[PDB]
Amino acid sequence: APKVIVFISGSCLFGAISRSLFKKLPIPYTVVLLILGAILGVVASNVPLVEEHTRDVAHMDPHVLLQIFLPVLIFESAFAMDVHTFMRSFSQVCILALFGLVVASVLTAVLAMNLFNYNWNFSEAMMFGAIMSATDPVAVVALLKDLGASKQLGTIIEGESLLNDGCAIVIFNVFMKMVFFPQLTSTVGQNVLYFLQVAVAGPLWGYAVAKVTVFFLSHIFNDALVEITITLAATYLTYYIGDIWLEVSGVLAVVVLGLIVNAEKTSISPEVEVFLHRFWEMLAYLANTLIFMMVGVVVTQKALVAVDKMDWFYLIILYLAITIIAGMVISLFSPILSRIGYGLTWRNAVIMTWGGLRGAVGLALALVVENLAGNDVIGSKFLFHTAGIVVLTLVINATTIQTLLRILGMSDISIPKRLAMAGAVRRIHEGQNRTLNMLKSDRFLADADWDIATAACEISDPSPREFADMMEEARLRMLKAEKISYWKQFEHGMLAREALRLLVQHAEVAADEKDQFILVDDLKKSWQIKGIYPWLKRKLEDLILRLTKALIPKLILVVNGKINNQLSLGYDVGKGYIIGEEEVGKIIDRMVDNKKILRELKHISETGRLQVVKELGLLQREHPGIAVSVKTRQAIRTILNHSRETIHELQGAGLLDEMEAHKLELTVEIKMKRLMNAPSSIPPPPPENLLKNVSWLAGDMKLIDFIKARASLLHFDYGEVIVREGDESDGLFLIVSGLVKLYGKVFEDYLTVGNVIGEMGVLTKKPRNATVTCETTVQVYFITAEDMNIAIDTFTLYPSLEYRLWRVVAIRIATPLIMEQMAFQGWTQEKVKLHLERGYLVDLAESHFQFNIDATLEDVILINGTAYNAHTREEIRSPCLISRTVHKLTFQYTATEEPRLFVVRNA
Amino acid sequence: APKVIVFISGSCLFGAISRSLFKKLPIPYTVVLLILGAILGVVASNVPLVEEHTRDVAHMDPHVLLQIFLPVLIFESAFAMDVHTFMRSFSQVCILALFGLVVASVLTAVLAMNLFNYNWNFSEAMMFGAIMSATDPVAVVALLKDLGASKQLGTIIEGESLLNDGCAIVIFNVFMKMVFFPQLTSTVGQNVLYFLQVAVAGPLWGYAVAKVTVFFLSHIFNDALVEITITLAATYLTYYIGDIWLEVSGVLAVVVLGLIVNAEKTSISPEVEVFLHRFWEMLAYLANTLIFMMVGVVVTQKALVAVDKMDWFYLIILYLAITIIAGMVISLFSPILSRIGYGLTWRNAVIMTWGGLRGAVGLALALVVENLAGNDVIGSKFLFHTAGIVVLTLVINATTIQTLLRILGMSDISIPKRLAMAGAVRRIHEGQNRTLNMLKSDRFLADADWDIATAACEISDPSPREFADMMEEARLRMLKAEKISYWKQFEHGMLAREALRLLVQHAEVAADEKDQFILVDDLKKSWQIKGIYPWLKRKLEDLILRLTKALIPKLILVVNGKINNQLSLGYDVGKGYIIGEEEVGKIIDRMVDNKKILRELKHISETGRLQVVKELGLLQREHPGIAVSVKTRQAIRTILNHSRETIHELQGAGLLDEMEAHKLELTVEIKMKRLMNAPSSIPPPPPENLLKNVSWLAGDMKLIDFIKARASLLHFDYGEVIVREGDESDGLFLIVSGLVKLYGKVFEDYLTVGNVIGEMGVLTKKPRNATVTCETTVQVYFITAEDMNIAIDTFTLYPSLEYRLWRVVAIRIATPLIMEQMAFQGWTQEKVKLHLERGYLVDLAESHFQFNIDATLEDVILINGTAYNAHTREEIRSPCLISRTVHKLTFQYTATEEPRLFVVRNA
Repeated sequence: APKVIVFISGSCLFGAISRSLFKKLPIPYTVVLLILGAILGVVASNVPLVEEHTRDVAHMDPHVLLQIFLPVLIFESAFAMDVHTFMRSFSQVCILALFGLVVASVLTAVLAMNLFNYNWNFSEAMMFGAIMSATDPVAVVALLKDLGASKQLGTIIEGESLLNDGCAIVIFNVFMKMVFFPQLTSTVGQNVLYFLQVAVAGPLWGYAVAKVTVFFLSHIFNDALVEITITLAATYLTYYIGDIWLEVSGVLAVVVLGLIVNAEKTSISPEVEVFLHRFWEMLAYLANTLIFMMVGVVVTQKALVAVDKMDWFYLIILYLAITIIAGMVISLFSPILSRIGYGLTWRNAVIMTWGGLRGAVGLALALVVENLAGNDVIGSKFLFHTAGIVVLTLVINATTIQTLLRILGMSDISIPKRLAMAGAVRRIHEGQNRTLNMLKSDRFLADADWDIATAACEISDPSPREFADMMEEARLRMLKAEKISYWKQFEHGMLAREALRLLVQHAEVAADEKDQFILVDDLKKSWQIKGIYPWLKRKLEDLILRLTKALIPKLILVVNGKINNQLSLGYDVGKGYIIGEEEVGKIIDRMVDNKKILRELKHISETGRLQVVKELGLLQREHPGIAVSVKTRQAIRTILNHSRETIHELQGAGLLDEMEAHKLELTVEIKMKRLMNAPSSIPPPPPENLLKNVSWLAGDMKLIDFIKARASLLHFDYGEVIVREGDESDGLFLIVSGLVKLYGKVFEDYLTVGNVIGEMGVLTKKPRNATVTCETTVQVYFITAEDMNIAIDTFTLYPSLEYRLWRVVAIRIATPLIMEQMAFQGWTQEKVKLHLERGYLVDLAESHFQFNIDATLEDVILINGTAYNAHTREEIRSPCLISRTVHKLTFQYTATEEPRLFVVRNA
Repeated sequence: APKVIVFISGSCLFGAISRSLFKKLPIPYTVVLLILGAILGVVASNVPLVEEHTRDVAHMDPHVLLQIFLPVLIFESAFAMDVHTFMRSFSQVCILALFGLVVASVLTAVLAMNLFNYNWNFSEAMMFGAIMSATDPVAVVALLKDLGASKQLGTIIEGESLLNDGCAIVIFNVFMKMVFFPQLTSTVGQNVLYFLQVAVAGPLWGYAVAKVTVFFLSHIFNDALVEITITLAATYLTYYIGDIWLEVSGVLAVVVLGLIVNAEKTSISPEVEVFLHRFWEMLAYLANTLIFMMVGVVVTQKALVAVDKMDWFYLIILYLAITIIAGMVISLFSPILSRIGYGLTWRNAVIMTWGGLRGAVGLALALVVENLAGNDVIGSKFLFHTAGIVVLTLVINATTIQTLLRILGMSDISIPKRLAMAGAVRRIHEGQNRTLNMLKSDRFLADADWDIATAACEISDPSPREFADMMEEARLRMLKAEKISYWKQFEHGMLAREALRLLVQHAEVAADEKDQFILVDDLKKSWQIKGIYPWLKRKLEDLILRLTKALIPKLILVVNGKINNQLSLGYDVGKGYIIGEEEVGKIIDRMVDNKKILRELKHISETGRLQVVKELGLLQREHPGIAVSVKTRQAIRTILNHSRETIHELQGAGLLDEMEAHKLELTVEIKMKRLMNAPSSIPPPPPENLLKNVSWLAGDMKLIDFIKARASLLHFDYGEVIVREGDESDGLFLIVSGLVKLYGKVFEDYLTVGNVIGEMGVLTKKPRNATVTCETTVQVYFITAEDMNIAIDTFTLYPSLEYRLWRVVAIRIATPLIMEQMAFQGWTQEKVKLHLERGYLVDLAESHFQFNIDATLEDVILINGTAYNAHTREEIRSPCLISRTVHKLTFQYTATEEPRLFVVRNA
């Protein structure tokens, strides 16, 4: 009877002990596992009882490693990394990893044939070279996360290592079949059919199974067990069919399935995702520790008997050669990746050629060769060299990668993240100190030992020359302010993960730029990359065997989704840059003191803002329906994010527990899941629908009837001028289609479909502010001024039309004042807009044209009329913010400027 | 070659389909699984290919069910329930479940022997009864959670079902060995040794393994993989040794191990706990669905061939009989456990005798008997009757339990939980509406389709007669106010889960009481329980083979922990009642309008408060060191809870992401884990340690030296009077040991160690306010008033001694004023104290004896002196809260009452 319980339980215990002991040291814990296996091998060789309890797991069948261990390791490597970043980098990852592995394998094989004194064939040498080009990603990314360096390097290394592992597995299988089973014959047609099966139909089978699984899982809400069991059964069935089809080369199907499933954010709830990740992590951890123990035992028992000093010399030579050829291939193929438009730096390449740590895939393949060789010495040589190379890499490269990162300067921390962390932990410490001072004076806790409490309230704490000086300080100021603004926008819930990554990466790239602060052309490449052949295919299918007829409309949906996935990123990037520039425009005046410097800074910032807003406007013009769809998605996403923030704030006030927190977060996540299933092609609304969607027109059917019965459609062509400066306010416009340029006294702005021009001209009855000119063929809605006066005099409800118009223009006027006057550390544009939305407009007629100032209200803004105060005879003219010290506001009644105040109350 | 892939994959798919389809219906989804298995059995009987793909899993070895399925089901039943409540109910759960199951098994066996026409022995009948007396907890607790009834009933049902399952497994094993393997002989000594092995040494082995595992896991921080793998390997090794020892009756060891491990909140991380729970949930789910499929197949193929109408008649009779005998045994044994003190009600007794749903344990045992019987008809009869009873229970009892719950009136919701949910969802809706109004006027999102957004912002929405009328309304007001106050105290983070449960359960019990609102003795039974054997054992060991000498000090630690586990609950319960009573007393005055009624209510509430505070003080006097330890634990726990609340509030302001949220929450949880490992016996600190721990003395070593150089230690016996009303303030006291009663003009309070008497009489130099009398022999620290004046004149730093004394007495004075004036819905006592900690005493000598009023400061309290205002000639006398409308504060300089103001600002 085989005995396996003691070995596996002892391996679990040894893995735990070695994991805990060597966490602080930079050397990985797996070399300790190999050492323990070696000691156990000596003991089992010299003691028969330990041999009886060791040999059943130490020398297993090679099909255990080929059919159980290796698929688990490779699938966990695929399943434990980000998928969207891999998709964004695959165009270079594929070519780099595949051709680098091919050249490295061929060079190592040639070195084995011509330098090693063993009379090895070409197939044995190619098996040898495929074994020793198979890196380990998890150790490298653990080191990178521990050192806190850039994550783009981490995901690039992860993708390169996964492709290396897959190609090495395929090449090893192909040459093992030739070396150990020579009865099988090969022809050119059979070889090309085998390549077509392995490289094309395998991943296609995995893709199909993953798609069917995700389609089935979408129909299931709030069921973790069903999702977990269905995902695991689909994984097993994919592996099983691919296995009985392609032997060891059928791992690409489950690799593709893992990549597809890991990218799911709607059909699979986050708790299911974290359970599946921990499940596969534990399985791969067990396989790793078992493999290292048995390779230690077998190396000690068999390999070290038949080695000489020449084998050690060959080991050192091979260790030098693999690093040299890796550096050679990366240096040779770096210019080719540079010419394609997505290159890599020099420091990143230096880290890349050094972080090639070998792992358990090569050790498993060497164990397979050792089992299959039998009494031949080739298996012993394979195991000796593979174990030596693994030990040398884990001993040298793992310790020197942190040294190289420190020397090369990639270990620095980003300033906004450090500032946010420091502010959070200092706020935590101040709150804890306040709690301590509260507790020390308690009537009941007046007898405790306060030394323990004071020790336990501690956090882990995670001339033209001067002109050039101020201009470089201003450049640094814009860089850091843009960085913190983009971070705040992401934290509020505006920017997406990909959009935030692109924005901060471009900011880091452009920090060293001196000609321009932020180039609009890179952002243009970010959003103006549509028009790709999917769009032409969609047009062709629109202008265009019964199953083919049924399948034709089903590609329209998928190509619409493909266009949407890029339009959303482009819109997010452009909107984030616009909001960041608008936020930095306010704080840059207070801190920059040189008049000419701030003049040219404002000039370049303004012109960049006009270019990005114009480009976004024409981009919306080009693709209407997908634009409407992504705008709706963004609106509902922001609504859900603010609901989540409301839940968190209610938790922070001590009014709701984690049970109800999960209960309401589940409803929010369900709403998000049903949102992501919405159609991605909403047709553009008719102009009457947009007229019914005006902010100060909704809620009153008779108002919309009155407006639509007496409004006019006006069409304008290129270059037309609708209104000019100083003209009498003829009426209120509404841009319902096209782009329009509003410029004059000397500001500029570009307005699009859905905006209203002339609210202030109709309400306050002053002439036009600036000249409005044409850009495209614009259709607008026209309502005359006398029309609007009649409409104002008609409706007199509690939310009257005049009140709504004045509230809209009041928030519009008061947002810059509130933002500029209280631009503290943490006052963003959206926070100011929401705070003003919490306010209301005060009618002073009911208060006998007088107003008091309390302490509960936060802001009081004078927007129309002139404010007076008998106390010290204060006089304030609109538009201005009322000072905190004025306590009485008296107003006069005059027909030219009615007194209108906008106040904000607190909770 | 056996074929098992199609059957298991189809069972997974069928379980998913039946789970999703029958979620809304109250009938469980497992009857659909049995129906599908029956159809598959018919098809496989009539088609040879389906039989070939079915018979390998449909007819498995009985050792698969005995060694794999049943341990998994029983361990998951043990592992998936709260354990602390199981200890709190075990004293009745053990006797009720064990004796009820024994009587039910014997009655069912007698019914099988005498009524069924099958000539069955006594051992076969007892096997029958043990099979039919094994219930199922998961279905009934799912129904109870869906209907939202009380959770104590669910806990009782879970424990009763787990004991039923364990002892039914034991009885079935014992009688199966006699029925099917009669070569084994039995004697009295062998039987009693077998009982000693099964019932005593098995659970002891499980307890020992669980304790060693928890001790090993305590030494590992921030390692999920090591904890998960070590816990799972310990579970397997416990099961394996208990299995090879006691066959099927060795499941009690893993049941005990699961119960112990489920209690771990420090050594095992919450993420590890949720992973392990989901893991065992999935394993038990697979076992359940597989069992139901094979029981359907085998019932159709074999059982339904040898069944007549008499068998159906016997099935109905047995279904009536099992329910009748369950009701009979619960009604007979209800008075016995009612006389012990902890009884059960009538409605709960009616409900719990109906929720005896049979499940997969009895089905697995019937399948085992079917496999072992062979060609005999006894196995077919067992399977037929067990399947029929399972079907009848799942069809009748599961549908009628919700009807009985609705009729009996326990489906109601608690008022504070409903109010909290309603407030939270309405705040969410208001925030979403504000976000919608913000988005509809955006310059960029002015083209989206707003119907989708407006539809998607929706929440799931989860005469003496009149005198008696007002008194009953006042009783309802106290009940609701106490309930909401206890809930708020729990949510903030002082009340423990057990303490909150006890408090709300006693409130619900006492809601119908008319003699008293809350009985003090019912809580004395909650804190005064430690007059038991552990205290005397600790005393004996204190006043008291080398391993025995080393083990003697190690029982002191465990008995100290056992005392602490009850002292903490008592302190939490008493403190929660005290705080809730204070809050309701501060809030009941504005609500009640009858003067005599509120006078009597205040009198009775005050008397209750004095009794509970006196009892708590004497309890602290009884056990000093454990009391100091629990007070320190409570202080650090409150500090950590407020740090967690700070993290949540920072997230709710949109300044921190989930990654950094988990990063800092991990540090907080690590600090909590290292706090829970602290010693549970801190010796009482010396009196000088208390003298150096005063709130207005810390931070200045010279101050403590000056005080200690001229302080006096005063001893008093029972009945002594230290100060009386109207006496000149001789000095400042400090109670350093004992209890003291401060009563007079007509309030009354009880003070203990660590409190200071006479701060106001020294600071303001007015005579004493109330007479201070003695309760126990008190040691106090006395400092003369002249020495205090000298110390005041000596130290003149920025945080001067006079400033600290005035700040302490200022917060003490101003807490009731703020907590009474503006006690809205959501302002608790700790909230007022924490808000007041942010304030400061403002200095008017620097400000030329005049003070302005800002619009950002929240509270301004006049505490010393008289406040004046030339505007409208306002005059306010201390102590009073400054009205919101007063804008100017001017003060005069007079030696009798120096003007001291306490102001509060915001962030």
